[PDB]
Amino acid sequence: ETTPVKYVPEMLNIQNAKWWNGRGKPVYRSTYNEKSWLEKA
RNA sequence: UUUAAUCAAAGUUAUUAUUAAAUAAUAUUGAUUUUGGAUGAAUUUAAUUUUUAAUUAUAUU
Repeated sequence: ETTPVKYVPEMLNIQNAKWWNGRGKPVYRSTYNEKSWLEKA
């Protein structure tokens, strides 16, 4: 394995929302993002 | 008994029900019976990305 995985299929903003297609978060995202992205905005 | 043959359909019916849908801010380890069963790895889902987290303006770039 030169590179483990190049061009990961997440780079396309695949909408994997738990209420939309049934898949939860991708494993790379943390399961508990304490504060949403609005509170950091 | 004779019908020469034909020609019409208009306007009322029993005996029993309380379910759906939206709304309400006070629950929560998966809905459909008794694990493993050797006493052990079966029943493990974790990682800084608009995520069951959902954003009071018409300007500038």
